[PDB]
Amino acid sequence: TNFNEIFYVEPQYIAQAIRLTNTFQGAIDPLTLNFNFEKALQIANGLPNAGVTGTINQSVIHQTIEVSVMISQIKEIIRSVLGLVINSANFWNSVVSAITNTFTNLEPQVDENWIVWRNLSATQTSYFYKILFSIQNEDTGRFMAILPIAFEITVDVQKQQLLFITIKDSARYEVKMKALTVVQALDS
Repeated sequence: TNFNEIFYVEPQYIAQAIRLTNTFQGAIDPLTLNFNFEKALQIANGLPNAGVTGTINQSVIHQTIEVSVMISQIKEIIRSVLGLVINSANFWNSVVSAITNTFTNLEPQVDENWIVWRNLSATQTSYFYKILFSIQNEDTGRFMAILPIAFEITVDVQKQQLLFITIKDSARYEVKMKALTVVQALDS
């Protein structure tokens, strides 16, 4: 499992979520453990009864920014990439918690499979961070939505300090985002 998996589905649909999450493991490079956008799109293309409702594959932050402001920006990007309107405050809570844990609370996550440390110099830290949402509720109707998200994050903070960075801190971030939303007809 190379993704931080976040299931927001009814229990009766957990099977489908597991299947689709398993399927997207195939987009992980075996060596770098980066997320491969092209491969994720190939995988999406092969799925039955499915369509892609949004994608992104580009840099989304490249500046000095407060971590909270960055998180808010990425929430709005996720809103766009979803290509579905989910009204649930709790769903959006799940999303924002996951985005927050991409940049903060890194100390407890240091050895988790979903984070990949790369450059760890005196002047810079870079890492990959991967999240996978499965989503099914009233606003997905007859469908489940699957949203794999990978970030490539470079920040001008040395690792030891980054492990304790908070939403109120600022630093110079370079963040590349690769994501797609695929919807598949529910599971009978």
